[PDB]
Formats: sequence, structure tokens, C-alpha cells
Amino acid sequence: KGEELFTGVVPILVELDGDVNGHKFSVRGEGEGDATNGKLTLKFICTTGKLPVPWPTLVTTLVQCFSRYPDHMKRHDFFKSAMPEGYVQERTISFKDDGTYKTRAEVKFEGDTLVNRIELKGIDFKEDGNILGHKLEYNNQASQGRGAWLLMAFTALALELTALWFQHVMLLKPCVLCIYERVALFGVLGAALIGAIAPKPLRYVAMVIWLYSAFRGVQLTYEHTMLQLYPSPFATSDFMVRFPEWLPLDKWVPQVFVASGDCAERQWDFLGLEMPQWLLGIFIAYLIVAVLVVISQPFKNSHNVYITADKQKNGIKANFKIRHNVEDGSVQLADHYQQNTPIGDGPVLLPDNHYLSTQSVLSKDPNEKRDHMVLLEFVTAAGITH
Ligand SMILES: COC1=C(OC)C(=O)C(CC=C(C)C)=C(C)C1=O
Repeated sequence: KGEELFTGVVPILVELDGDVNGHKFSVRGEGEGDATNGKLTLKFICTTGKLPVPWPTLVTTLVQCFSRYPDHMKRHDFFKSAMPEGYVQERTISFKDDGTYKTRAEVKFEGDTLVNRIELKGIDFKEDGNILGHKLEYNNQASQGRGAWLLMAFTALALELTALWFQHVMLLKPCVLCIYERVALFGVLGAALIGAIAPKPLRYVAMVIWLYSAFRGVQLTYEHTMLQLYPSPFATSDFMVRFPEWLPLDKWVPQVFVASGDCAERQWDFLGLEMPQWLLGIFIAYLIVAVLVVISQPFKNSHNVYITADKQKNGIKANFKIRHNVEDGSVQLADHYQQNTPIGDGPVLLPDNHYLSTQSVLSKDPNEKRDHMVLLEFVTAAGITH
């Protein structure tokens, strides 16, 4: 009957004593948690001076009882069922190509405040490594790869040069209503360049430009299909571009923005489709991938904590991986192995295989001169709907 304790907001207190290759430290956390909404705010402060490890490495160690378990998963919250007596949480965090954390936490209720006292032991770490070297950036949630935008710039520039190769070698001149599709693809390519300059801010500017240039591409190619599929009016005379005054792209680079020739004329048609029909699908593919990237951003930064039952020890086990963003683009794998056991003798809910969707944002207090870390977490349970 511990779920009734987490209705509303309850205070949190976190203390951590750690020792990593002899370097000792202490962290004191304070804040509040809301299990009904799946959030919790905390402000951790290092009390021994300067922290010898990056703050993101301690986030997983520094209270899964504040998870937003839906009503169809209420009988799977092992954390709340152990309260107020509490539970013990031991982990083994294996950092790839580096050391290994081994923690022992005691999460329980002390009257009205949820207390989590942890002992940490770091071993086999390297001073030149990404842990003891503080080479991990603060906001660790996504790799922010640069070669991904450059690869989209390749497939965008390849189509551009292929279009010019069709026109200047195969002697198939472009149409007017067509040519605008070159600008739309050029806007997609340009978005790939700004996005690849400094992706680790400003990427959103490149993404909306990519979103816009692809949507303009599906608009122009749609009109390009209807003119080429339906009976040509035959009386609507030919066309030329009408670029803006400040941007005479036909006057600046005439061999790319030409429009000598007009639409409503089937130039290429292969594999049962026309030239505007293939570009319509390409721009739709560009727009779909652009939409997928936007919808990915919320769930791109969250890690899943997969949980199984351990009825032999009347507890649970949990495995999950965490990739920390190293400075200069590298990745640091943190392999986690969790093991929870109740403290009290009251019965606990042994859950089926489910996972906890956890997303964390790290910030700073502009008026705190100590080594600190402001924390906010989003914990929601998901998995089998039964
Ligand atoms: C020479 O005719 C033309 C092409 O070659 C088939 C194009 O690829 C394109 C644009 C291609 C893409 C992928 C937007 C245009 C606008 C064009 O007029």
C-alpha cells in the first residue's frame, strides 16, 4: 500500500559517498518528486570541493520509486510496493574501455522525506580516460553526429549534379515549373550544411529549413505531375522563371537555373512512372525523414531501463546502457546492471518484463558557486499492455 504515499509531491534527500581510484568525494542532493506526473527536481551539490568525475556519470546512481506507472501497470511497481520500508539498490556500471562503478544504495522513507543514501566505489579508471579526464560534456542525451547531415548533403548534391548532367550531357533541357524543384532541393542541401557546421544549437534552424524545402518540393512536384499527366492545354504558351529581384539565380548561374523549355511534356518516363512522379516521391521521402527526425527528438534523448522479476530473491533486476557524449564527438558506453531487494518484510509486487522510459535534462544554477548539478527527470513505465 505504498502507492498512496507517492500521490502528490514528496521531498527527496540524496547523499552519496564515493571513492574512484582513491579520489574521494561526497554529494548532497535535495529536491521534490512527483510519481503521479513522473517528474522530480533535484539540486546536487559537491561538498568535498571539486568532483573528480563528470556529473552525467553519477546521474544513474543519484530513486526509481517516482515512476509514472499507468493504471494498466499498477501491479508491476515493485518500488512503491516496498515503501515505506524501502529497498536496496546495488549496481555494476561497466564503462567501456575504462573503469567500473559499483554502487550500493538504500532507498527508503524517513518519515516524510524519501531518502537515498548511496556508497560508490570506482576502480580501474584511467586518468587520461574520458571519466577522470572530464572529457564528457554536461548535456549527455544524444550523439549529435556530424556525418549524418553530411550524408544527407551527399544524397542532395548527388541529385543536383545528376540533374545538371541530364541537362548538359543528355541534352534534355529543364522546364520552368520544374526548375523551382532545383531550388527546393538546393534548400534541402543548404539545410544539410548549416546542420553539419555545428550540430552539437542552430540545428533547429536547419531542420525547419529542411522541413520547408521538402514541403515546397512536394508542392511543386505535385503540380508538375498534374500538368504532365492531365491533357496539356496546348494553348497555354511557354514560360520562364520569375525569381525575386535580389536573387537572380537564373542571371547569376544560368546553367543551373535555366528553364529553357516547358512542362506538360513527357521527357523521361521509366519503370511505369514519370520524372515529376519520381521527384514527388523523393521529396515526400525527404519530408517524411524530416518529420521523423522532429518526432525523434523527444524520444531520442531517453534511455529504457528494462526490468525483469527475481522471485528467487524476492526482488527485481534491471539492465540498460547509457552513451555519454565525449568532447570532440566520441562515445562512452556505460553498461548498467541493477539489482533491487526490499528492506522490510511486507510483500512486494514482482513485476513482469517491462521497461522504464527515463529522460533527464542537466542544467546549472547561475547563483551557486559550488560544484553542483541541477537535475530534472521524466520517468514513465511501459512495455507489455497485457
Ligand atoms: C533536367 O530536368 C530536371 C531534372 O533532371 C531530371 C531534375 O532532377 C530536377 C530537380 C531534381 C530534384 C531531385 C529536386 C529539375 C528541377 C529538372 O528540371
